[PDB]
Amino acid sequence: NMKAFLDELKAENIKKFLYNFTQIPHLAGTEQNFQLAKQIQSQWKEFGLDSVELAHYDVLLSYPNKTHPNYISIINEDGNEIFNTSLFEPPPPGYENVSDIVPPFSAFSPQGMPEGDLVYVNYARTEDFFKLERDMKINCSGKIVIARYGKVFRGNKVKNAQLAGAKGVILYSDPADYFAPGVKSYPDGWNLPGGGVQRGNILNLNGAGDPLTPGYPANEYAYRRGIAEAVGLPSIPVHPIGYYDAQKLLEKMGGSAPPDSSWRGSLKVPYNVGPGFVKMHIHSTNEVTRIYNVIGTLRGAVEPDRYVILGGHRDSWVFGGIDPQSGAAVVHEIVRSFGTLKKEGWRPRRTILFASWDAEEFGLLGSTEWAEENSRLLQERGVAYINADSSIEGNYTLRVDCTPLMYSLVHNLTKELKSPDEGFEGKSLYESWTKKSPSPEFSGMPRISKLGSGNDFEVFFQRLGIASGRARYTKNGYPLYHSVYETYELVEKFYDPMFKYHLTVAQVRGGMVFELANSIVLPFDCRDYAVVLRKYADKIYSISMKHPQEMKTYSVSFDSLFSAVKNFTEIASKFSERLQDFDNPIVLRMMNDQLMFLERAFIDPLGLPDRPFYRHVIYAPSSHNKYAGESFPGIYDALFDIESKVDPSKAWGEVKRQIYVAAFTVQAAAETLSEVA
Amino acid sequence: NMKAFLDELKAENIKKFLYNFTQIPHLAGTEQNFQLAKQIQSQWKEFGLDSVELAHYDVLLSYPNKTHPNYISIINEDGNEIFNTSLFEPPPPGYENVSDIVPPFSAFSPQGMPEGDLVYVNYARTEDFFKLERDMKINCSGKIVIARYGKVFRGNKVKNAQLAGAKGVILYSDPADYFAPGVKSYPDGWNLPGGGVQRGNILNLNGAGDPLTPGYPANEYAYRRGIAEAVGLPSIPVHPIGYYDAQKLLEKMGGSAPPDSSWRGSLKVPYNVGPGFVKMHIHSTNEVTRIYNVIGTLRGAVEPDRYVILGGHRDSWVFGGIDPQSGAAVVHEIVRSFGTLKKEGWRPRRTILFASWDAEEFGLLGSTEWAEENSRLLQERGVAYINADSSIEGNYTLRVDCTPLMYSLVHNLTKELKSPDEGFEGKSLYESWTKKSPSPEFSGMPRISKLGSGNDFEVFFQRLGIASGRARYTKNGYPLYHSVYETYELVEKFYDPMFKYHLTVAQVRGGMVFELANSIVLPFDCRDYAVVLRKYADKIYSISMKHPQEMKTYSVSFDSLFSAVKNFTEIASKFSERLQDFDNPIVLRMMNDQLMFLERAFIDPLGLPDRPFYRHVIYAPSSHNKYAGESFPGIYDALFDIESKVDPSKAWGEVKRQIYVAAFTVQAAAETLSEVA
Ligand SMILES: *[C@@H]1O[C@H](CO)[C@@H](O[C@@H]2O[C@H](CO)[C@@H](O[C@@H]3O[C@H](CO)[C@@H](O)[C@H](O)[C@@H]3O)[C@H](O)[C@H]2NC(C)=O)[C@H](O)[C@H]1NC(C)=O
Ligand SMILES: *[C@@H]1O[C@H](CO)[C@@H](O[C@@H]2O[C@H](CO)[C@@H](O[C@@H]3O[C@H](CO)[C@@H](O)[C@H](O)[C@@H]3O)[C@H](O)[C@H]2NC(C)=O)[C@H](O)[C@H]1NC(C)=O
Ligand SMILES: *[C@@H]1O[C@H](CO)[C@@H](O[C@@H]2O[C@H](CO)[C@@H](O)[C@H](O)[C@H]2NC(C)=O)[C@H](O)[C@H]1NC(C)=O
Ligand SMILES: *[C@@H]1O[C@H](CO)[C@@H](O[C@@H]2O[C@H](CO)[C@@H](O)[C@H](O)[C@H]2NC(C)=O)[C@H](O)[C@H]1NC(C)=O
Ligand SMILES: *[C@@H]1O[C@H](CO)[C@@H](O[C@@H]2O[C@H](CO)[C@@H](O)[C@H](O)[C@H]2NC(C)=O)[C@H](O)[C@H]1NC(C)=O
Ligand SMILES: *[C@@H]1O[C@H](CO)[C@@H](O[C@@H]2O[C@H](CO)[C@@H](O)[C@H](O)[C@H]2NC(C)=O)[C@H](O)[C@H]1NC(C)=O
Ligand SMILES: *[C@@H]1O[C@H](CO)[C@@H](O)[C@H](O)[C@H]1NC(C)=O
Ligand SMILES: *[C@@H]1O[C@H](CO)[C@@H](O)[C@H](O)[C@H]1NC(C)=O
Ligand SMILES: *[C@@H]1O[C@H](CO)[C@@H](O)[C@H](O)[C@H]1NC(C)=O
Ligand SMILES: *[C@@H]1O[C@H](CO)[C@@H](O)[C@H](O)[C@H]1NC(C)=O
Ligand SMILES: [Ca+2]
Ligand SMILES: [Ca+2]
Ligand SMILES: [Cl-]
Ligand SMILES: [Cl-]
Ligand SMILES: [Zn+2]
Ligand SMILES: [Zn+2]
Ligand SMILES: [Zn+2]
Ligand SMILES: [Zn+2]
Repeated sequence: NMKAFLDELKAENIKKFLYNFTQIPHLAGTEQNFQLAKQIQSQWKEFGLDSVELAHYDVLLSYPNKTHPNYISIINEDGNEIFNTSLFEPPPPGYENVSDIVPPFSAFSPQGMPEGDLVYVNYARTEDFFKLERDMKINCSGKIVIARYGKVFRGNKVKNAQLAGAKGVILYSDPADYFAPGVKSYPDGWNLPGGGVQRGNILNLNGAGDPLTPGYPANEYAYRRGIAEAVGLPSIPVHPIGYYDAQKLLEKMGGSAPPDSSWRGSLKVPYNVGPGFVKMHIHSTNEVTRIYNVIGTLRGAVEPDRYVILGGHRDSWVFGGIDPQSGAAVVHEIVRSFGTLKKEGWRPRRTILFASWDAEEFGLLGSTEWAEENSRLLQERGVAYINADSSIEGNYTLRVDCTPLMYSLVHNLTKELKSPDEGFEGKSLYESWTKKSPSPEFSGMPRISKLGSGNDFEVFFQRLGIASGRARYTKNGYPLYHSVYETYELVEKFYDPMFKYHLTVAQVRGGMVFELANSIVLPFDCRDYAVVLRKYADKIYSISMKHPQEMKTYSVSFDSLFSAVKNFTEIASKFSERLQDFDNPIVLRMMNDQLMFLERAFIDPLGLPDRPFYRHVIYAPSSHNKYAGESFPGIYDALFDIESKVDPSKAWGEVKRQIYVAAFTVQAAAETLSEVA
Repeated sequence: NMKAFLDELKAENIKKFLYNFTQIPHLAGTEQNFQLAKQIQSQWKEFGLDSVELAHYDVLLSYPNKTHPNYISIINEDGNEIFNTSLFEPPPPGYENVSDIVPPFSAFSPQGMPEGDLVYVNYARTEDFFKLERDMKINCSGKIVIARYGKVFRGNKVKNAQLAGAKGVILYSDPADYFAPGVKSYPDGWNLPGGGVQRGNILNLNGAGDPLTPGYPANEYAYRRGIAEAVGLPSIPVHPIGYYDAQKLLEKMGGSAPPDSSWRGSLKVPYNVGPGFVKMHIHSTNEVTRIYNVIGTLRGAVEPDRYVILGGHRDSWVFGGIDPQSGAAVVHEIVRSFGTLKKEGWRPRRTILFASWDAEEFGLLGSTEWAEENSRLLQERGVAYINADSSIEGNYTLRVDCTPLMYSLVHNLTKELKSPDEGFEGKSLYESWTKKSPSPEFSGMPRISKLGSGNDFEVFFQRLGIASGRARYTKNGYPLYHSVYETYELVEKFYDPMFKYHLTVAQVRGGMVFELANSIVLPFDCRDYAVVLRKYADKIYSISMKHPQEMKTYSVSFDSLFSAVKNFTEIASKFSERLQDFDNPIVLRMMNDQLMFLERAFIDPLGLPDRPFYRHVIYAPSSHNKYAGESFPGIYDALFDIESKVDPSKAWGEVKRQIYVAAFTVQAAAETLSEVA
């Protein structure tokens, strides 16, 4: 039983595994990450899994030239290089003989050497570009931003720079965003030093996976596009720097002043938007490189053709002390603990798949390619996907993002768990979590957020429509994210010395997987979807109601969507009444298939407009505001900035079309829960 | 049991129903076709079905103006109208007071009145246009074809006329194709009179359904495209005529002579290709019009969430004596006969749905819109679709088109059936059928053809991947197709006076539905798919091998596809070994779900290139040669006329890409039949 599974999970094992995974870099495509997969594969066999295989793919990765390094430069009238930005970050104490620490870089930047003049675009948001462009008539055709990391995914920032004429992008981490007041820089606290740099890719893949093989696995015989026709590649060069090097670049800045205090950071500098009072040197290659996923299987006893997936990435930028090895060490113990039960002759009712994804930091490629190869199995047999990236990004409370179908599983599960929090000894995890992080949407309940994008759950949820969730410990990003300073020491000393937060996360993830793989009726409550569908309908109605005149002229009705939502509510009601009153494997299967296929019902096979790989009509990143935008993304995007569009009847036509699509889809989902005949 | 079901089917009932359905026209969108649906709905209730509902949709139909009629004209230098083509066909004996016989027309032709000069393009094929264009340097920018009906679907002919610059299309039925030697015209034989005209739509929908709502059901709140953005509408006017009126138009024809005897018909005329030695008058409107499908349900006893569908259209051009009421009368008796068993307390193991589709003659709209609304139910619960259009187009033997998954069901089923043929009394239907129509592909077995397109099975098979078949009696089209002369009398006197062919077809369709709805293991044999996948791979390899040089230069390998096919063969083998050795409802369900989802595995969610609604990678009409082209249509189309392409490496790149897509898909389908964990 469940208590058995949980009591076998130990914090010391997690510590032991974390240390084991974090002593060298495990960058996607390198021999070191191959050896770590081989090790995971042995260990998962030893732990008891029925099978453990490597699944490999040949995907487009990106690396800096080991002999013509990347850097930015200040240049005078006569073309001399005054300031040079750092080539490496200062390694942390005791890691000076680290072999193969890849230097800071923006994965997938084209090579270039553009000269030109700075322009500070704040966070390089849509909002921020509407500030320069719309109000202050600033124009960047030929100019170079400079932008601070934060708020939005970094690929949107480069996309936004592209759209707006820019010819280079410089990315830096400002202390306002990544320097917690009152705590010391690493190694003496958990803050970002001035020499630290956030790595990361700057792709805009919109769920496509490997840029060369959209739709199909990058296997041994795959036909690859040319780099010219590739999906999501930037056209302008990009490089990240720490705040010491950004000081130098930003201090001599002139032109217009900042519009307000929200456009100024905490460096002792004017934060002058420019233009004028820079030369980039990049040099990174793209190359097809083999990646390795590890897939463990624990065959179910009664329903072996029904899959519950616990999955997380293994690849790191450098040591990945938090991101992802704090997740992977939790997955390792969970596997050990399941295999322990298995060894005592137990099996789960459904099959559990365990995955160690590769090349996640390069655009979710391991998970995506694997899903593309097995989409047929996943879509007819996939019960649920629990992600397992970073277990901690803080030590305050639990963060859960999941489909509404899993709200009660998560509420119930955490009432049976002991809080690890200071001043909540004896109290439950439900208790601490809901005291520390209450629901804004009412009432005496914890906040659970929407699943968005940008981790490995993406392909499962947003393309395939498999019910997904994630859980981790969070703050009230985290400063050392994607720098060399992200180490085991960072976690043992400053984040979780007992490893009690790690263990709590393991119990939430492990217990979710347990409940999903073992409970006789799937632990989904479709009435929860009904409740949020109403909220989301109200929300989107409100955004439209900021244009009352246009709604009258073009006859923009939301009646169909509210009608669909009401029907969903009634049918889901009648359906849960039936789920309680019934005995008989076939009736059981049928009702579970209905529960399982419900999330699937929200997938439109045509996808969203210009994003064929985002097929979920309810959730699914907005094309503009990515995780930051709203649900019913098709309607939200049709409405976004609609007052600016040239042909209003055409633009309002498309709002109506998206109302239709959403209403139809909600009604169709509902009807999967009607009696079957 | 089955013999019970079959013995209850009676020929007299079929006769009785056919007469009942054929006394007035039942054109899509008219009150008469509404009343016929209401009647079917009552009767299906009376017969015993658990439910029978109307499902309606508002779709784009097309009608001639009842007061400004359509016609073609010959015109002199001074603009006078010498020859006028007929306004109606001469009604058959006893039907002179037929109310609301719609006159001959080409459904969905735009209105126009173009003047210009004839050009005879034979059957207006791709092949035939390569004759004029490539060899004889004939050029039609501004000219009017004239073309004979035959060989290809009539919409391809108008598409081909469009592509080639033409400004009108005239369609006529030549006696060479529609006049069987030695038999008299209707009413004294079954031949086409000179006054008879083939109606039909000329859409190129490529599976889209309602031209205004591609992807989504045309329901009460649907957003409709503008006619300008509509899918598959022709741009040039089109009108059909009988051969008496075509004589007049073709006799004064000059310019170049016919290239051979395959370009000349059997009218006493030169068959001069033109140009020169005509004015069209059209006038038809398009309008959104309500259609009504009738859906009957016979709830299954053990697996009510698994659907077997028997479906056929009800709408006719005029009386529909063969097309479709000879099908629908068979469906009616089948339903009666199932409901009879039901009334004696029996139920099928799986649910059976019975459908009377509407607006099929207007581009498969009833079936398609219904499938678009219920795609989610169909794709997870759909076992099989048996079509039920025209039961007879001849009286020689059985024609069966079906997925390879149904070969053995059909072989087995016909060995248990009595042949209705002259000189085969006592012998089985398998016996007559295979003597009369042997397999070319070896050996002592009957020919079974590929399912193509152009009837209501299309959306189920080609878009949704639901295993489908059809069966009918055929000749060694049929002359009166889509004319007013297609009557009950045509069938009772000349085609099937006993109604013994009708009854044989009812037993084949009914017994297929019976076996599929009742057998404990689904009656699919996946090894049959393995066999034809090899044939299809060999075939497509051969077409490519006509370009050996280019295969060397661009490294065009079919290794991946043969490898995929071999794996399919091995896995399907191992899978049938398991299907025989096993006991336990859950294991039964699982193995059936594997069998059921196998056809589904051949669906690519991205569709074929520029045809998003044809998603089956194996079958599925070619973009060029439609039912006439080959399997692996994506590869076939990439290769078609490839020597003419401007950029050979780009064109050969796309052949390779389609090899990849096909190989991947075959491998992925196979793997659904591997052990599940
Ligand atoms: C939510 O569920 C209800 C069913 O409880 C759906 O109501 C349906 O609404 C349409 C009108 O929007 C009705 O259409 C009407 O059909 C009659 C013939 O039946 C026709 O003569 C009228 O002109 C009209 O077109 C439909 O029958 C009605 N069904 C009911 C009330 O039982 C509603 O559409 C559902 N919402 C969505 C978004 O699907
Ligand atoms: C049909 O099934 C067979 C399996 O029986 C598939 O064979 C597989 O073929 C590829 C090469 O095309 C092998 O890849 C190799 O992997 C090794 C590591 O395992 C690597 O070091 C090599 O460089 C190479 O990339 C694969 O392992 C092999 N599996 C076998 C023989 O067991 C074949 O691909 C299937 N056909 C299709 C179209 O899927
Ligand atoms: C992480 O732990 C594993 C195993 O617990 C270590 O791998 C083993 O190392 C010993 C000593 O070299 C060998 O006997 C085995 O060959 C290894 N087993 C494997 C690879 O599965 C591994 O070295 C540890 N890593 C670190 C850096 O401490
Ligand atoms: C979470 O727990 C609640 C309360 O225990 C469960 O809801 C009850 O479920 C039982 C068992 O089927 C019913 O008999 C009760 O009537 C339910 N009570 C309420 C308040 O609804 C709920 O099923 C659990 N959710 C899960 C496991 O998904
Ligand atoms: C086809 O058969 C049906 C019923 O067997 C006939 O419909 C019935 O006609 C009688 C006489 O008008 C009425 O009592 C009923 O109202 C009808 N029932 C219905 C519509 O379900 C129908 O008229 C026949 N059609 C023809 C042309 O013979
Ligand atoms: C069609 O009939 C053949 C021959 O009767 C069936 O094949 C046999 O099926 C039985 C029953 O499971 C097996 O024990 C035999 O070994 C099979 N014989 C052969 C020659 O394969 C076949 O299953 C039937 N096909 C259907 C109903 O789909
Ligand atoms: C920056 O790098 C270049 C290339 O090595 C060099 O010429 C230049 O002087 C450098 N600047 C400094 C301060 O070293
Ligand atoms: C861990 O816990 C203490 C308790 O408040 C807190 O002060 C400290 O900020 C936490 N560490 C991190 C990295 O957030
Ligand atoms: C053809 O129809 C037009 C329109 O009614 C008429 O003017 C013309 O003379 C007709 N030709 C004949 C032969 O009646
Ligand atoms: C029906 O049967 C006879 C037998 O050969 C044949 O001569 C006649 O052509 C058939 N009728 C039709 C319409 O094919
Ligand atoms: Ca791919
Ligand atoms: Ca439609
Ligand atoms: Cl996570
Ligand atoms: Cl048919
Ligand atoms: Zn991560
Ligand atoms: Zn990361
Ligand atoms: Zn028909
Ligand atoms: Zn027809």
